Amino acid sequence: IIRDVELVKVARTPGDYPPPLKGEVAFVGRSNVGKSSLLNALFNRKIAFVSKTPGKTRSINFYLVNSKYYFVDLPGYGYAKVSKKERMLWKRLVEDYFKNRWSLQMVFLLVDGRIPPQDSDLMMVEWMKSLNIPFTIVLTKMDKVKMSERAKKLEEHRKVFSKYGEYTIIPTSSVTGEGISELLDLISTLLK
Ligand SMILES: Nc1nc2c(ncn2[C@@H]2O[C@H](COP(=O)(O)OP(=O)(O)O)[C@@H](O)[C@H]2O)c(=O)[nH]1
Repeated sequence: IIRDVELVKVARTPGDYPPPLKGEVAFVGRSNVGKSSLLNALFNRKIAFVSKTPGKTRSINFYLVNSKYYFVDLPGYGYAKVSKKERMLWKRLVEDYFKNRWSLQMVFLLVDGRIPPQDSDLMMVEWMKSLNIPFTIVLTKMDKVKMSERAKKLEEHRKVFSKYGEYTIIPTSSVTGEGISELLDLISTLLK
C-alpha cells in the first residue's frame, strides 16, 4: 500500500543519487511507451508528466515512497531524433545508474503491448543481462489491444522474451487498471 510519494531528487549528473535507504526499483522503456502514465497509475496520483510528445533526456528522477523506498524513473530511449549530446547524456546517466546503484532490486522494462518486441528493447535486455541487472517486462497500453488479438500478442512477447532472460511479464493498462495491482504486489514483495 503506497501511502506517501515525494519527488526528492532530479539527478542531472552521474552519481547524484539519494541515500539507498531500504531499496528501490526502477522504470525504463522507449520514449512514449507510457512510463509517466504507469507511474501515475501506481502512485494513484498525477505526479509524473504525461504527454503525446516525448520529453528530452534530462534527468533520472527519484520518488521517495513511504519514506523508505524509491521508485526511480529512468529517461526513455529511442523514438525522437535524439541528438548526439542527448544520447550521450542518456547513456551516461543510465549506465552510471546501472553500474553503481547496488541497492537497485529490479528494473521494470516497459514495452508497448500493441506490437511485438522491437530491436531497441531487445538491446536493452541484452545490456541489463550483461550488467547482471534483474528485470521484469511490463507490457503497456493493453486496453488498445483487440480482445480477439490479446492471446496471439501475449504469446509473441512471451516467446521472444523467453529466448533471453527475465523475471516475469506483466501486461498493464494505465487506462483500465489491468495489471496495476499485480505490479504493485510484486514491487512490495521485492522491496520487503
Ligand atoms: N490508451 C492508452 N494510452 C496510454 C497508456 N499509457 C500511456 N498512454 C498514452 O501514451 C502517450 C504517452 O504517455 P506517457 O505516459 O507520457 O509516455 P512516456 O513518454 O513513456 O512517459 C500519452 O498520450 C498517454 O496518454 C495506456 O495504458 N493506454
